[PDB]
Amino acid sequence: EKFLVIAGPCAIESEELLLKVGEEIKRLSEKFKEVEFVFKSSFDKANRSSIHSFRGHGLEYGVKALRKVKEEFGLKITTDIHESWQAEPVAEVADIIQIPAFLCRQTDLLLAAAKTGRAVNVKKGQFLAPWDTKNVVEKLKFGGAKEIYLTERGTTFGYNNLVVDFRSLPIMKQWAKVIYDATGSVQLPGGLGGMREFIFPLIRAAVAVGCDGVFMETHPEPEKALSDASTQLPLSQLEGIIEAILEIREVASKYYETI
Amino acid sequence: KFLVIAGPCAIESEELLLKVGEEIKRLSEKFKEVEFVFKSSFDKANRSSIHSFRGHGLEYGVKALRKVKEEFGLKITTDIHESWQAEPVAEVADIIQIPAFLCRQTDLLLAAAKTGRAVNVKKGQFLAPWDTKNVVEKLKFGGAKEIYLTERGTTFGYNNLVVDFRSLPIMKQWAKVIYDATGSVQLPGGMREFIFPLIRAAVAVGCDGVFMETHPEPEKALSDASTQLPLSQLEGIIEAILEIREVASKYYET
Amino acid sequence: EKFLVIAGPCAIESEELLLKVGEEIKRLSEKFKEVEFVFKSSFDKANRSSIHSFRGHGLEYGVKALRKVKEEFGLKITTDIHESWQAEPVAEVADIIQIPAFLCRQTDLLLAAAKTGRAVNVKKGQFLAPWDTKNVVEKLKFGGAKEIYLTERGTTFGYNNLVVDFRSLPIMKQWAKVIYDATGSVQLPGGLGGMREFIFPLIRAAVAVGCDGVFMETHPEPEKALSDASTQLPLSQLEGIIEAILEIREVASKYYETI
Amino acid sequence: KFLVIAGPCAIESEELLLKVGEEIKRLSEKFKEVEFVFKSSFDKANRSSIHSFRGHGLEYGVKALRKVKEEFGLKITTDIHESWQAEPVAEVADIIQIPAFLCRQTDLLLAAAKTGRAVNVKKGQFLAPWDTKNVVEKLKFGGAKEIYLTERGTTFGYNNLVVDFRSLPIMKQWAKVIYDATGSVQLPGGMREFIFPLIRAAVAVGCDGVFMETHPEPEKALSDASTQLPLSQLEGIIEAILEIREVASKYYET
Repeated sequence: EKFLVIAGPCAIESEELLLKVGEEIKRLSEKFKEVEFVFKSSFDKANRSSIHSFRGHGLEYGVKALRKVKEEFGLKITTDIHESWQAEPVAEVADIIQIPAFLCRQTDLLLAAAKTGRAVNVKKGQFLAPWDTKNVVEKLKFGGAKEIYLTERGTTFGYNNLVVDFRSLPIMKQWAKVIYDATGSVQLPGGLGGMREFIFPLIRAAVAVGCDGVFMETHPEPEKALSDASTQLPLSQLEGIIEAILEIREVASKYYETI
Repeated sequence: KFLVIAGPCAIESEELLLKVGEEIKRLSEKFKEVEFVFKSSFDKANRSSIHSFRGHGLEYGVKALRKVKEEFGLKITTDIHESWQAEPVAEVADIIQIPAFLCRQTDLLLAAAKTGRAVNVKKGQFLAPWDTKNVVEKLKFGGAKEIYLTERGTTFGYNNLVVDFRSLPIMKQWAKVIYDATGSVQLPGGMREFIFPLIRAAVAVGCDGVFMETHPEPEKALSDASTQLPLSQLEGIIEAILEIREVASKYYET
Repeated sequence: EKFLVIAGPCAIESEELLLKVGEEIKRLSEKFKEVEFVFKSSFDKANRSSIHSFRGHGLEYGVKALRKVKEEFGLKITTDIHESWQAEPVAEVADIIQIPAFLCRQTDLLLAAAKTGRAVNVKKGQFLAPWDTKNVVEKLKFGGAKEIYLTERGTTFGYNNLVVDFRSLPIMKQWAKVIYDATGSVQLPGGLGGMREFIFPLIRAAVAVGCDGVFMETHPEPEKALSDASTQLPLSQLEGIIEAILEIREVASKYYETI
Repeated sequence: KFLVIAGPCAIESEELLLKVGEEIKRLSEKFKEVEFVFKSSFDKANRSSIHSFRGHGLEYGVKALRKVKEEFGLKITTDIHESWQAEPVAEVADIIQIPAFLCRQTDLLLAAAKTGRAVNVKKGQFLAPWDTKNVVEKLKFGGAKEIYLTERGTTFGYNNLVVDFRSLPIMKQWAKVIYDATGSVQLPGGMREFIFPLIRAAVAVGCDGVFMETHPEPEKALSDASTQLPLSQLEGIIEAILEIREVASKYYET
């Protein structure tokens, strides 16, 4: 099956930022034809730790910017929703509606996304056990969702630290396609946080174990990003990472267990 | 004064709310030292299963809660799940409760603060004690003056919550702290036998109040049936924690 | 039942240190007649993180120093063993043989302690669940132990941090007398560690929940201690702490659940 | 060269050791690129239950292991539990293994190092990756030149271990790293279905070798019966990790 790569800047800092990242993602989509690329960016960071942190430029501006990326590069789109009313307007441009980690249990939000007819990708809550995502998928199917993804992004391990229990990949694969969030899994919640040095090794682990796609927030200059500055992957490094995981996936694939 | 927030997990009917409210009223008269706040949810918006009980709706719930406040003169608290609900709920709720999974949702917190009511945030199972400082800051920015942080356990491996009591003195630096005695012993995705021992610990350590979901017949509850405290055991636990608090309070750190 | 208070300097830094702490413990034993005091100190710190840290002055010197405390003040004694051969010599002076946390599963060590006829106190391993101490008690009884204690000293919570799950107290009480380690429970393993500011609040929690005794490492000047300098309680504060827990125990006692 | 440490958890008999050793020898001939080390314990000194199988003693175990090395020319490794055992075990053991619970016992580590043999320390379930630096330092101080650190999972809530793969690159800073594929999936006080997926992850991340307890009939094993890999599946897993390593090694960080 075509490998999925969801990538883009964490937040829609500006329409210019999106087009710049979109251009590179488009270039990579032309090279890696065996990969299905989906451009990602949030119109709002609704769960920042501090009230003083950057949130965004609003839904309207965000949807408009994402539409430009889709029209200019012909790339599929994904963004996250935070409250039920946002599903409808967002569904106008988003091919995949993303459900934030902390909201993976909010029934109305999941139902709102499912009835749009769009694909739905749920970030697995840091408090959730792998086997408990079965009911999350059940809610989505109940709501009309036909294309469902579950994204592994770490589990609470002590304070301000997340661990990736790779046993979750084959467990969740029992009821949905699985995506591995390479940048969210190395963040240190309320750290100041994150450790970029572990992004690559863990993504290699993900593809060796076996998943249906990877999720990576990428920015031209992570050091200057307005959100997740400690975990976003430098755009210049995206190509090499993708080539590497495709190579590891190929050699490991014959050993992937059947569900 | 010491705060005691109690009531059935969900508003299964205003009939249930009236039976529990009657008991809460009686204790309210017996323990004048304590401030009682009646609690119940008009919607269980985060059930694991799509087939579980959610409730009878916001309107039916506000009506029922309104009846309790009018029939017993008790303060009220209920939780909201999306920003638009803050305004209508603030009509009856003296304290607006923010669910644990939603403790980081800026708009929900701001919407609760805008109502001018007191706000009680359930500390997420994913949050470290010191990270609640920012939660308080958001509420203050939104105009909230009476802010509470409720300890309800922290993720400890899978399907288990542990109570790190170091959180009580840490959170007290920026807000009044409440201890959720029934939620802290639940096993996500609980053990009633640990409710009393841990609530005794909470008052020995020092808190500003306790939170307890209570039902006449927990086993018959439509939500949190495994952790809700039988209504008949409430008086005994309250008298017990008041006695322990009386003695231990001498040592609560400044 | 008489409340147990096990206290003393973490390590036998010198015979002079022991006698100084012993004098104060003796004074407190005369005041708090309802308490059973047991003087504690290790002749060897066999599990230090660094090879350069203080270990001790040997078993011989240690036993001799402890014997002096017992002869001079008439106080019961306890110290820990690290290998089976140490049980016999140590049993000559120790009323209670302590089993280190990391060694709570070492069958031969537990058996060696049990056959001495002395009481045995096992520090619960940071990796052990409360219900798994049932087999630890079974091993000790199998080995001849008639007086057994289980000591709560925290559980691994993420890296370099320990949490105290107070549910362990009533669980372990099902098969043995329970002791709460007030100083070990606030240490940050490999922290540099520990947080002395939490010693008092947590010990209050312990007695409110209900335990059979408390364990506290105390030193005249913790800041200058050769081991556990970040968690040992200043000797001057011991009296107040004991009075406080006795008061809280009394008021909470009528509510202690029956096993 | 890449290291593969494998053998039955316990020396249930030298008869068992010979059957497994025969298979390990065959793979040794098939995979010349890999260095095989036969492993088995002469004593399970940390069983949860006093009524569980421990073994036939040190002497019987050393004898059995001695037979494997002589009959197959395979290197040997076994674990010690108390300092006095280092010397007698060093007679046959090329690598002395230190149990996870005992990774902080200074005298045991020093005794292992004094023998002049290589030392492999199982990382305690209570240890953070960076704290193994001090473990290595103790061994170096004791005269050890060939030092290995084995990842075998970390305490995650109760009766569960999680493998934090960030540990591999962190520990590689001061020692050769081995991944225990069978111990990492056990549930203290396991799931065989996760052995292969996680070992694939280990080689994709990058390690210096793998550790696997294997038995002809795991279900009939006297120890770790729930995690031991069936002997017949060993060749397939080895070929698989060698292929993955061949491709992924290009990306192992310096």
